[PDB]
Amino acid sequence: MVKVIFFDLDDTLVDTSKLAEIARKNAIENMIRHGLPVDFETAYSELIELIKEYGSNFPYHFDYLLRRLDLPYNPKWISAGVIAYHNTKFAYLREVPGARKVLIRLKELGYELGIITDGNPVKQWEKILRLELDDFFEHVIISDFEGVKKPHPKIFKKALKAFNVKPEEALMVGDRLYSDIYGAKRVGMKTVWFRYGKHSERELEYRKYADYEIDNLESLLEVLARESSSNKKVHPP
Amino acid sequence: MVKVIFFDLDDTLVDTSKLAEIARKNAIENMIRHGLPVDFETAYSELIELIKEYGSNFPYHFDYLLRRLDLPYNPKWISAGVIAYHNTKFAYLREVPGARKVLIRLKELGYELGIITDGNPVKQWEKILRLELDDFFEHVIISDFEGVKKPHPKIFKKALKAFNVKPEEALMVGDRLYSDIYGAKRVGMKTVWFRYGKHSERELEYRKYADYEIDNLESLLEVLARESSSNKKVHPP
Repeated sequence: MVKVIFFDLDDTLVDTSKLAEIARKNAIENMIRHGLPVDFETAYSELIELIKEYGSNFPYHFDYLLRRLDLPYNPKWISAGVIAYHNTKFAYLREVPGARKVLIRLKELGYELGIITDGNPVKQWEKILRLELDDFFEHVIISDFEGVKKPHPKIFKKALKAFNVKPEEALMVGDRLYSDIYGAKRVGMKTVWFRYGKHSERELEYRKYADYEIDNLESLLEVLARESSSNKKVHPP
Repeated sequence: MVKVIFFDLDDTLVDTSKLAEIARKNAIENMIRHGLPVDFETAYSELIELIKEYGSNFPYHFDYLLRRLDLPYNPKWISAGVIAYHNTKFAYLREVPGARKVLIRLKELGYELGIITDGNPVKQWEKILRLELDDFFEHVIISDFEGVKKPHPKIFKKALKAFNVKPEEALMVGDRLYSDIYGAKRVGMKTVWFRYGKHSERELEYRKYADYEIDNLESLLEVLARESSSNKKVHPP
């Protein structure tokens, strides 16, 4: 008996990865527009390699890109990249196609909704408030408050307790088979894998933990309607 | 004709990983000594999991450990961990066994020595100065200045240029088959893999790039003496 539907935030409700990609491309293009003496293909390829070598959250990608290209520190070029990166984030932040329409319909149907995500609480809430997703959700469960990262069972159990619902009365929708799907199924929740983006072979080994698979968020409505034989019921282990 | 010998810093000349392990264990033990209501085995296991979930350089491991254990923020326990962690680093920073004796002998024999490493320049130099390794090396090549990470060829080529030596006139000694060995061999240097610590199957696929393998730093002297048929010579591609 599904009463609560939980969603991951990034790449399920919000188009985070795609936005990041476009922001990075625009950053390089703006650096070039302002003088960076390198072609886009070369500069962007090096940025990607730099990101894989130094990490996604390294604070000096643009400064190090200049070092990598044997160019002297140039605050003009670096600022050009930062400006374009931020401008992109400000202008294109958006929901994954169909997300809002689906949320509105779920509320119209009477489901209670929640979010289960990882990351800095303020940053995650910024996405929620900027996209006006706030009153769609009764609770926003963030793993960092609990000192764990999904798929750790602690955060999923906390989500269930917040809504005071049994595992089988909850359904998790997420794009990541390991962190979202396996995590929710391990504690007894129903699961819907949103096949969005690319997945590694290791991640795909967790595909069995998904009760349903959808390529479009709209299809979630079909799944829930089908779940009209209830979930399974009381019974056993 | 080996004229220059290059060394990686961490886990080749300096016992970095082992020191970090002991520092982490001591941090947990000190937290417990000051009240942390958890047994060492449990607390340390969670710390390790926390490190794998949040990263080696996350600045709030101890704060998040409390969150993970459902304990209220306690600055006393956190400070106890920080104190023990730093005390350990201060008291036990040391060379990998045999490193200094080998460096002294290499200088006595007439080799020019250099370091090729990754990381924040100031932090790497702190290890060098604290262990009084300074005048053993003519040049300390740090990848971050070049905006790349080993095994990128750029940093190895820079090292060769600094010493104005041909690739075959240089030999690289390092514990990592991918970042140290493959990196040096790719540009033409002679290589000695120091089998220290654990190595993954993927790393082991680069074992062919090592000309020699040693389990003790002292054995490097034997390798160099053997290299008494020169390296190979002028010749071809």
